Parts: sequence; C-alpha cells; structure tokens
Amino acid sequence: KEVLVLWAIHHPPTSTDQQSLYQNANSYVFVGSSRYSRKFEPEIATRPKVRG
Amino acid sequence: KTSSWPNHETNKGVTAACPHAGTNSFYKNLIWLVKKENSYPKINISYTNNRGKEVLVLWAIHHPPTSTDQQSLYQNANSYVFVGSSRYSRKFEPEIATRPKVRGQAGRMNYYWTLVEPGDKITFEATGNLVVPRYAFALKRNSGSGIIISETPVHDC
Repeated sequence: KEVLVLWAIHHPPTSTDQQSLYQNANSYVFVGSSRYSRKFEPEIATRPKVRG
Repeated sequence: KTSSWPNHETNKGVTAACPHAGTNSFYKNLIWLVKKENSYPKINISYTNNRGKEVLVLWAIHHPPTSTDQQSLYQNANSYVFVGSSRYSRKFEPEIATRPKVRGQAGRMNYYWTLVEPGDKITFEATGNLVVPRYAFALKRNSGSGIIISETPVHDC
C-alpha cells in the first residue's frame, strides 16, 4: 500500500548557530524518488520571534 | 524619506520608462535607493503595527541587465534581500541577464505585497537591489462593495 512520509528542514537565524549545530557552512538536502525530486538550501537570516 | 536613509541616495532613482512632463520620474509610494559615495552599507529596518488594523505593504526588487550596471548602481557584485514577518519570510537574489527591450529597458522589476496583522512586525534586510516602501494603507473592510468595468459617465445621482 502507499506510504505517507514526512520530513522537515531547519533554517537557523545566524551563521554561528549553523556552525554550532551542523559544523558545515554550506549545506544542502536532496530528497528523491521515482516521482519526487527536490534540493533544499537553508536561508540564514534573523526573523521576528514567534515562540522565542 | 528624510530621516531613514542617512547613507543612501534617496533622490537619484528616476528612469525614462516613467516620464513626467518630458523628464525622468518614478513612482511616488516607493523609493529607489542607489549607492552613495561609492558605498552601499547594509540596510536593516523594521516596523511594528500599532494601528489596530491590518496594513498593506508593497515593495519591489530590481534585476539589472549587466554586471557593470549592478556595479554602477549598488557597488556590490553579490546581493540579497531578506523580507520577514511573523507569517511571511523570503530571500531574493537578482538575476542579471539581458532581455528584449519593452520600454527601452533590458532590466526588470518584480513587485511584491503583504498584509500585516495588528500587533505584528515586519523586517527588511538588504545589501542591494531594493526598492523600499514609503506609504502604507490601513484597510477597513465592507462586504457590499466591488469593482466594475464600464464606459458610462459618472453623474450626481
């Protein structure tokens, strides 16, 4: 039967946060299938706080 | 206009695609900032909605047709524009290429808009290619209205 999959991509607010969480300055995420294909790159910027 | 951009040229963004009385002009609700004294420092501005009504904001992004045009307008080779709110968030990067002329211009301008809820905040950050807003509208809603298209004249009925 068909299977439902969920994932997420994180955008930190500062370069030092990215270097403290993932250690890599430039990062990418590729998700692929027979019918799906996409590449994601983070957007590092400071935004107004929602839940802190 | 007079107390927000101390280090940018606020009255040098006139173009020939929007002429007025035979002279170059531009829109009135937007300001086209360019470099000042061979420098384009970073722009970091914000606004919070203490009005009690939702506010409509409009801005634009400029795509020059050549690298020399970008270096002559903004002085920065690589530029980005981040616009963010509690619900809206986007990053824009220019596309520098030569396109067929429409009104004598080989560059383009993309126009964007957003609605800000009461008590909310909006933030602009940029290092080039930004056309900032100057006037905003606080909307009031009514169900029994609409937009019609007609050629008949308007009279005092």
